[PDB]
Amino acid sequence: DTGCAVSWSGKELKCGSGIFVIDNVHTWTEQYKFQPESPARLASAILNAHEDGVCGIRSTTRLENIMWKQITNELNYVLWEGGHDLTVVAGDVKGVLSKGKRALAPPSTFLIDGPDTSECPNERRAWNFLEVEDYGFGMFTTNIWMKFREGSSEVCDHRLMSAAIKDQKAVHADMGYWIESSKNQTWQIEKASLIEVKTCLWPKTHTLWSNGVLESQMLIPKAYAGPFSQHNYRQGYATQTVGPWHLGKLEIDFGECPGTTVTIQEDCDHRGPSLRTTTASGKLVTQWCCRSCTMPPLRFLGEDGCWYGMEIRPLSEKEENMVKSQVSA
Amino acid sequence: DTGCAVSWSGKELKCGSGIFVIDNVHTWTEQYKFQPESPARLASAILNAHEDGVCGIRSTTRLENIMWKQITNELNYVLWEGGHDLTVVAGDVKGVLSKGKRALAPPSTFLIDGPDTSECPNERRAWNFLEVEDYGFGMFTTNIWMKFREGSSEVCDHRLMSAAIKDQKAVHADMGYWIESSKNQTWQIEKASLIEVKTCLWPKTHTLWSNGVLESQMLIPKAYAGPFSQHNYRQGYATQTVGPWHLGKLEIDFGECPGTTVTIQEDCDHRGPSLRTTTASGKLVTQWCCRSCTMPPLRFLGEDGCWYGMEIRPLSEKEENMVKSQVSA
Amino acid sequence: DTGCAVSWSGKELKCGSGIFVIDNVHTWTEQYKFQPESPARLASAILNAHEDGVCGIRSTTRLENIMWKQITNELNYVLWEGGHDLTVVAGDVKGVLSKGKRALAPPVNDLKYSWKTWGKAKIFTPEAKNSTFLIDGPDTSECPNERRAWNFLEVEDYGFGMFTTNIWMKFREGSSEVCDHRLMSAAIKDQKAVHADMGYWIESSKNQTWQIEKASLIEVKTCLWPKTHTLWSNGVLESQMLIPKAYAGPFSQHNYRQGYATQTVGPWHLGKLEIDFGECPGTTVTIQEDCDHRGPSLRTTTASGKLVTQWCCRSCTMPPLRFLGEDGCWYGMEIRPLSEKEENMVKSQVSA
Amino acid sequence: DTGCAVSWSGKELKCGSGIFVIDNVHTWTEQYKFQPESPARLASAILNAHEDGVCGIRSTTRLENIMWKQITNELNYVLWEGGHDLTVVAGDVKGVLSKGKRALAPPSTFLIDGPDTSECPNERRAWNFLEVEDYGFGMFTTNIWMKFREGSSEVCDHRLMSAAIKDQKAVHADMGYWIESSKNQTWQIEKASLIEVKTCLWPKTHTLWSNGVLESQMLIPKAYAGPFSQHNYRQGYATQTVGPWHLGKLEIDFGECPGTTVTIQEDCDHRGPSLRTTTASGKLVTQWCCRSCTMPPLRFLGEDGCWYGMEIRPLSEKEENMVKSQVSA
Repeated sequence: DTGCAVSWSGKELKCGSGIFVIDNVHTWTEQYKFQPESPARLASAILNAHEDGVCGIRSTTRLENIMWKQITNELNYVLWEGGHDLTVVAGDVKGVLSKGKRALAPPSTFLIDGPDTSECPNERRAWNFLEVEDYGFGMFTTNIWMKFREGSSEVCDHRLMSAAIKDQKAVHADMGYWIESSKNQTWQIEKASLIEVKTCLWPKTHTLWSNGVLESQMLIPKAYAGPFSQHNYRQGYATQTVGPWHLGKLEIDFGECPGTTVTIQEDCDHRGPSLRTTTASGKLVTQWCCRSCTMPPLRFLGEDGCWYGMEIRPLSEKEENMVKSQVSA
Repeated sequence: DTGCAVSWSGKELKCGSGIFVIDNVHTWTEQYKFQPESPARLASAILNAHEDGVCGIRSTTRLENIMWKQITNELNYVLWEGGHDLTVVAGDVKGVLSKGKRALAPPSTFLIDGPDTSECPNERRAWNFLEVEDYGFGMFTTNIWMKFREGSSEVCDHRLMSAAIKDQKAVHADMGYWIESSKNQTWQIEKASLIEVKTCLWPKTHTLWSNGVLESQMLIPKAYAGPFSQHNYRQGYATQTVGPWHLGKLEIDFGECPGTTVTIQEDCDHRGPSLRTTTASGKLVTQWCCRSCTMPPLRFLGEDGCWYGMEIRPLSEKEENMVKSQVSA
Repeated sequence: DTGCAVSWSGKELKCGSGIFVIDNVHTWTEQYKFQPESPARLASAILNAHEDGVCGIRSTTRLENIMWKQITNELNYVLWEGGHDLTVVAGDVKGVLSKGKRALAPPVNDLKYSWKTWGKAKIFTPEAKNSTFLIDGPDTSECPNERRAWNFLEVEDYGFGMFTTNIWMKFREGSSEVCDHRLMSAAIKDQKAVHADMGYWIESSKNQTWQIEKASLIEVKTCLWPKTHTLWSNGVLESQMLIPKAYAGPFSQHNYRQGYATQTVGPWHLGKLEIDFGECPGTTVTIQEDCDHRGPSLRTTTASGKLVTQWCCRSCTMPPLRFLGEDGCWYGMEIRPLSEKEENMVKSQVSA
Repeated sequence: DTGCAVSWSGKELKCGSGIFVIDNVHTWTEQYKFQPESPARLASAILNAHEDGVCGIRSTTRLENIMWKQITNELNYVLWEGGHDLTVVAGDVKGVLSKGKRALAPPSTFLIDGPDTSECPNERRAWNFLEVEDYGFGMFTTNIWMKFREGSSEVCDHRLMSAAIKDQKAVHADMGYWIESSKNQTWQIEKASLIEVKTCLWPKTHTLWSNGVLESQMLIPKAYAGPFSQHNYRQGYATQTVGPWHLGKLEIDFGECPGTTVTIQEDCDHRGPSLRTTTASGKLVTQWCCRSCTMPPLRFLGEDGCWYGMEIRPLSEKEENMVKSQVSA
């Protein structure tokens, strides 16, 4: 990586060569774009899946849904000019990028993404069947060429991932993940910006300090592409398995949501699904408590409000008439 | 940080904010002038440790040898001002930075560094009792402040280390280490640029893919501050315990020494100590073979000549009239 | 700010911190998420303004129209739940963003609404009623611009992003005719200057003199450019500003071109514009002493469909001024036809 | 200028083309390669000026003084090679870069800079006769080409300065000036970094808000290359014509120097020359009083001490036994 960067304290310009790990979620200008391989190959793969009995596909990344939406008309043209009665419908991403149990091999209605339905579940939908072939060119926005995978795997594509550590600051980056960490008497996670919630597994070749990791202590659960590292850990908290993951984009941070107070009281209820501060009628709950936390509290900053972690419980409301996370069990 | 990665061939510019790992080994332009916390505190430390049986100290990094050489005169002046009979001589480090067995807890001739002697063995010498507390400012020189450690540990200081991975390239950087990994159908080490040979342990908080690692497969042994990971690995080889580590400055790369050939055969003996291509007489050995290595063979590039790994043994020349590795087997 | 630039013609990367002014030619965003002060405060202000005789509002920029189109449904829901006979209709922008002569003063004793923020509630389109509160749209007679509010909001905090951008607005303390400065900029370095904005990008350069070079307008505002964000703002004559101050042209001497005066009756009725200096295809412009005086700006192609090729000028300087719109080519206020009168031609709809 | 930049959050990555105003005062550049017209032309112009009656020159900027010091030896050599009895002597600047009343037209001692004496009256020296032609680079070979002016001008050269404003932060930049302004309920100056004190005039083509400006309200006077702007203003202060401008390198900031307090009260003496906090002996005065200023007070942070503005007078000690500004009233 030829080039160099200035420090965060104004002017400490170190210049040389090495490996650069750069934030991608917090950008105004798009920096990466997905490009398919050929309209002819994708149409043949879709027809082969239709013969096999595949209803549709489930996008793995929010940058892949755009790529699938951008070629729907061309796929429809190719399918129509073949004597085949088939229609490809491009949906939109809403909630968790759920995983299917099917894949697409290299060469009615075919529904792509879309809201979860019962006519054809994710049981027979194709998921995680693209691999990065190489990187293209472009002054500011570089494009990425995709290819069909050889087989099937639950591990995310490792050609789009990063991980770095320097002095007392680590990071586990991705195209839609940015998980930070720091050291203050302990190595623990401090913030995590997510523009999506995927499901494939984080590979262990791109993780820092991935030994002795206990699966029940990972703040971002392994089922939601959380790194299998000890930097993915916060003291006093366990895995947030029933958090507000249905929101889609999240902003994990440590602090207090505006207008509320959290106190450590042993006379508190056990862990349960994450609750929103504002009631469904707009009323705010301003008194919360938790058993054995570590201040400051853990909050998720979604689009519809500020949530709390799985261990913090209210003291003002009965929790019967409060909106909770939609993650089932 | 904040900076850009450029590609002069073509047009590319990847800017943003994140973590940037820069090659600090290939600098050849600056020497940091270390400044301890208190000259009176240090003199008290050596004076207190003198009666405890500590004959001297041994450096852990090639940078603190410089500060000891710089401040030995001021230490002697302070000792003279204190009206005490003690003399301190700052020697030079040549070869492996040996490991002591004592420590200077905070409050004849006291030998700092230098060659091993029977009257002052390293088993009565202190080792690894300073740590970096803060960083300085400046381009010509940076003031690195060092303070006494609270406890005693065999792990190297983590405030100077870093590690990164992106796409298909990894690196385990340091102030005197530069290990690079790359993926070609498998992750394996490809080159290393060591300007020193330490003895402390690489921290597991700064390693990538440190799960399921066997000590009998690390190309750079953990006794010489080799990262405890699976990127530090090469197919067909094992731990290079008896390699040419006494040279000090090293250069690990895979290839052929000029005018030599290595062939796959079952007619050679087992692995042994590292050997030079050129003999004590001055001639050059051309016929080499390995039992189960992989081409290109492991090659060490020191000041004296071009060495081989432990698994490459000569086929024509006799091992009894050539120089072996001075490290104990 | 922090960041740095590359010079392809050669090798150099000067990298540091300062103030960086960048255009919007490489940036795109999908969704805006506006957030005015409160659903109950804004609805109360609108109701009071309607009771005072203000029968509508008129947008001051192009983001304001998007905001109103987005929040109209919740405004209607609040007004219906309050049991008041009033419906809000949000229209489009066609041409110049005209200016009204009223304002919404901050209310007292606002309406009753449980939520304190926009969009985080379930609503529905209640009904239509006999009284309307028009927001923008085509100009009519029942709501002239004299009884329409204008320029009564200003942003306070904002955040941009690739997928979602957030902007917070608030009521203005008083009434003013000056555009909001919290999203515009201006810079100069060496022999190049720029007067940027969210919809304006004016470039000036030096070649023996300082004069305007090219301007790209995606909107035609009407508020004044603040003088705190203006370079070389001393000794400027209002009759020499190429982009008149009535259309948010900076009160600068960089906003100037030799041989031309203010273009009052230019083709501003188009909205999107691209001012540049050159010759439109298939036409030739000369300088003569017997040409006609300046008048309404004209188009190269007549209404029938055929173009004219002989144009002349009296006192301008080559290359001629040129307006590039969706309709076609429009010459400057000084270039006049020679081989065909302006009669068989379409002229600027701006009133003269 | 094509490039990409972030904001003061680390977010909102915008890549594109525009105008980039970058801090050049705090650049830590140590190598400069100035290229004047020609050794044959400068010597001829100097000889003609000396024949006309000029006895020396006065540098307009620090870089010009560096250039003259670098090229003085070659100028002397080329002047001697032609058989002319003249020697060029290059000195160093101390304080304000004073201005001369002559110029060099295109084609026994000749002093450059240095102290002030009767050998060369300040009205018999050349000043502001060179202008920039081409620009330099960005790693270590910044090469600026100079060229003779056509006529005599007292305005600073515009090829090297800039100015920018964005939201609520402005800046007036140069190679030796860095003046910052901000909006906190009103537009007023915030801080200024001055590594030199010039005497030419800031051109009004590179000035923001240069209308309705009253000459007596500019914090940095018009005679010291202060911008003719309304951003160059502080509420409660007037022109600092008799400030500590004789220091040279300076740092204008608002606050209280350590160990002193300022209180606004109606009883106080009128304005006057600026004076240091500490007296000649070394006693630090602790009590000061304004008359109509606004807190925090204006202070100049020089290389010898912390000064105050013309409005902050001392009350606990007479000004007779204190060091005052050396600039003539």
